[PDB]
Amino acid sequence: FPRVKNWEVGSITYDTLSAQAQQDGPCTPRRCLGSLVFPAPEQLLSQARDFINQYYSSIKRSGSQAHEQRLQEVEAEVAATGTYQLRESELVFGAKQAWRNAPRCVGRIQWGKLQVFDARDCRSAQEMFTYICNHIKYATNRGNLRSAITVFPQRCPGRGDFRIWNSQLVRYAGYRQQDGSVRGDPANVEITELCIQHGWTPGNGRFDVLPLLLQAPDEPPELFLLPPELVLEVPLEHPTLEWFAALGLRWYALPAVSNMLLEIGGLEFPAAPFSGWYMSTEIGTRNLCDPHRYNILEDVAVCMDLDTRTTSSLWKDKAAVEINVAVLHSYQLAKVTIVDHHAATASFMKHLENEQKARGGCPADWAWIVPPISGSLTPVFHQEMVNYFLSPAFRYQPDPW
Amino acid sequence: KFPRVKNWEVGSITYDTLSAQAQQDGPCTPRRCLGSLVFPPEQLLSQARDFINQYYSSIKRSGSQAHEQRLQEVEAEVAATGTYQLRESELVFGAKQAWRNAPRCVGRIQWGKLQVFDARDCRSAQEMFTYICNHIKYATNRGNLRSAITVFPQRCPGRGDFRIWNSQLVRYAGYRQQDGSVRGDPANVEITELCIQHGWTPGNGRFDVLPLLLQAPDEPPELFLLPPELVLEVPLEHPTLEWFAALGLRWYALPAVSNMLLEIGGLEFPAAPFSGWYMSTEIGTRNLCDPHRYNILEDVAVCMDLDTRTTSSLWKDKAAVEINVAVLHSYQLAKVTIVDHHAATASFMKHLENEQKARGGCPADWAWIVPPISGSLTPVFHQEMVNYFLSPAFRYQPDPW
Ligand code: HEM
Ligand code: HEM
Ligand SMILES: Cc1cc(N)nc(CCCN2CCC(F)(F)CC2)c1
Ligand SMILES: Cc1cc(N)nc(CCCN2CCC(F)(F)CC2)c1
Ligand SMILES: C[C@H](O)[C@H](O)[C@H]1CNc2nc(N)[nH]c(=O)c2N1
Ligand SMILES: C[C@H](O)[C@H](O)[C@H]1CNc2nc(N)[nH]c(=O)c2N1
Ligand SMILES: [Cl-]
Ligand SMILES: [Cl-]
Ligand SMILES: [Gd]
Ligand SMILES: [Gd]
Ligand SMILES: [Gd]
Ligand SMILES: [Zn+2]
Repeated sequence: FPRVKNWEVGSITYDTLSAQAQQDGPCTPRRCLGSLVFPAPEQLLSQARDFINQYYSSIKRSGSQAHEQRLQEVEAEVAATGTYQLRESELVFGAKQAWRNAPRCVGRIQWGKLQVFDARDCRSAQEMFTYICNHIKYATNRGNLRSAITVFPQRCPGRGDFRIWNSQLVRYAGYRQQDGSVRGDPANVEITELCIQHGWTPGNGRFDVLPLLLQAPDEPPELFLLPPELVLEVPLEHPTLEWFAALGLRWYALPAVSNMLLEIGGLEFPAAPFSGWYMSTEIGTRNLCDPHRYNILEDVAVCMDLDTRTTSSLWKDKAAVEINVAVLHSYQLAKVTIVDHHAATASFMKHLENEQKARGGCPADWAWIVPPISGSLTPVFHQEMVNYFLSPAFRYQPDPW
Repeated sequence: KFPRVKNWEVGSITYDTLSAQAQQDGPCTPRRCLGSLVFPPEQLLSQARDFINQYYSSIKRSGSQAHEQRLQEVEAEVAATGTYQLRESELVFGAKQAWRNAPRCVGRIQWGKLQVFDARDCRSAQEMFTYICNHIKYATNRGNLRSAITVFPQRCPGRGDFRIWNSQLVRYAGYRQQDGSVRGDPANVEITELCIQHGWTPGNGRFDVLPLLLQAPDEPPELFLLPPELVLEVPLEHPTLEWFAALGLRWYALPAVSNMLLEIGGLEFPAAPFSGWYMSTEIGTRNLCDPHRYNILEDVAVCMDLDTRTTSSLWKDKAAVEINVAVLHSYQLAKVTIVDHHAATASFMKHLENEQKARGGCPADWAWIVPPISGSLTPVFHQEMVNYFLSPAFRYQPDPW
């Protein structure tokens, strides 16, 4: 069992949970690939058997009558149909475990507080849209954000998948330009071209909210415009730099990942969007300052009168700190939930302590947990971590096009 | 079987073919990644053949007379004596290769410019001290720092080893109190207690340079006071915060690592101190701001009148940036070589590109190359990396007690 040290306090623990890691990751004793972003009834049964045992452990009925009955039931359903169906409470527990098991999420202190919307009876792309609008409405909640997931029908033999082609429910268009550049968010060029190709009349702003491309089984995707009043946004201003409002910057309130696959007990839900609330560095450091995103860093530094001709002036660091200040201030002013990287990493440390007690460890991807500014100023920098895959899980999947 | 490696800022793809050589298998398995953990008889001929083969390929002289001749002599020496001695140029070439192979070193663009002092004919702690003293004054060079390594005698069976008991040649004292807490550097409270225990009269200050504990084989160590005119230090002041000088902070000029074991061609040199120059985050972010180091962060924030009452004022980030500015400014005004983390990481990206052509890859430890502040503002953050062990190498080793 791996020995794990916290270097700020000196404390030492052993990750016994890691020995139960089912699926394999990309590293070998030859080489570590930790920094890479993207590294049969019999196997369905054993996956399902393990999830069911997990579920009956959580409700304190391990080995009970109801426990054996459900195993027997699942094997009989897989025999007669090649698949099986989750009970509603198994689905709720499975969605919470998937979040709990997500190594790259620093927000997991919250994992038990998750609203699960059961959309498995969903019948079309049009009904899919209504479920999604209600998800956004519930989760936004006028700025007091609530964590939620909506679960659409599972992958099953004989029919195609429900898919949300958008990587998030709320995304800004990215328009390739006259002179080869991008207007808007360069991360979203591909889906933007798909929306236009599928009938959308583009705008030409930098913060144009994209429509949804929704795929019902064995159907082309269908375009759905989001109602403007369902998309809460936050104009960005700085508490002391008044010229900052003149940049015209904005971000949206709700982070809602919609392109990941939810796997529970061998069943696969390729459409199961989920949302929480932002950590300020995602917006201020990554989305605004990444050279391949909005890339505003030098424009802000010039405005601040910083000496941008030498790196040793630390102009990049100084400009990025004020951009993050502006994000926090703007979301607090608008009364939209947001967490700063110090509060979030501090709460993640409590999660590791709760999880060491509860499960004997906790899967964590160090490079993703440590924030992209001020890393060693946060307690997670000084914490060794063990990264591995547990199921139930959120998995990546290829884009449907 | 050749890891695909992407850079996310540009979109470029490379393949690390060099990874196919990895010797000392690392800590990761397909089941769990341990990339974030700090510290995770005639086999000698195998590593000797391989190193000699390395040497001759690097001089474009493989498979030609001088190559075969050197192969037989190492055979004859190990057959007769059970070990072998390295030719001068081989020792020079191996020291540079060990630097070049260090996955945690961001400064390897400099790997080809290294001064090797051959101290293999040494005997006793008095000879070490004059060797170490020659290194220090050469490397310091009145602040125009020059990378250097001094190679003390190799290890042989039956007889003890040369060891420098200090982790660095310049370290500051750490003294406990009437209450456990430490005045000075808490990273060195152990070796401070050993220095006091071995006859040294401790100071009171927060920046007292410790004496050296040098150990010749099979003999107890001996304390050595370092010549004060040879320990070049830099008082810390800020360009515009006139009170920063009053905090009385200093750091020394020469980062000289004296606890790592140099290993070339199966031979092991437990005393081989190497040095270069500091990246400024090492001093200003880790040494001065780490909670378990000098921990000065809040004291600077109080002086800057920052609001330490809520983490979302980003007061830690602001004070950290200004501490780093003061380090760069102070070293520049003292005319002592230093490199900021933007300049350093940009040169490392160049080093990666050089090494892709020269060797088809580069072992790099992402969590150690990315700087501890402003990580995603530097290019290395957006570069996927592959970590693995090549030989020759610098390796960690147990404390000599
Ligand atoms: C409640 C507030 C939450 C916070 C503050 C938070 C925080 C974060 C952050 C900072 C990341 C890294 C994202 C990136 O750099 O792209 C992340 C990733 C992730 N989060 Fe959370 N999260 C929250 C809610 C949730 C919820 C409700 C779920 C699922 C039910 C979830 C599941 C995940 C997953 C699967 C990832 C991995 C994304 C990827 O690998 O690309 N999170 N989270
Ligand atoms: C000349 C300029 C140099 C710069 C800017 C530089 C920079 C760095 C930095 C920032 C680290 C991280 C260490 C830490 O965070 O504690 C490091 C590690 C390391 N460097 Fe370099 N270094 C330089 C010279 C050298 C030289 C001359 C050697 C050997 C001949 C070397 C070998 C190593 C090794 C073995 C490590 C790993 C240290 C450890 O694991 O604690 N470096 N370097
Ligand atoms: C729920 C949630 C909360 C939060 N605060 N932040 C996020 C950002 C996730 C971004 N992540 C990028 C890669 C991907 F697209 F593949 C999957 C999503 C999500
Ligand atoms: C050569 C060099 C250059 C540089 N710029 N910085 C360093 C810092 C290395 C610090 N490292 C700490 C852990 C250890 F003690 F084990 C070994 C030394 C070294
Ligand atoms: C290549 C590198 O792994 C990549 O840039 C990662 C690093 N860590 C990250 N961490 C988070 N939270 N989000 C990210 O997108 C990334 N990107
Ligand atoms: C636990 C974690 O691996 C540890 O704090 C590491 C992270 N990255 C680092 N990177 C460098 N350069 N130096 C360090 O000491 C560390 N510490
Ligand atoms: Cl985002
Ligand atoms: Cl140091
Ligand atoms: Gd102002
Ligand atoms: Gd402008
Ligand atoms: Gd004052
Ligand atoms: Zn690994």
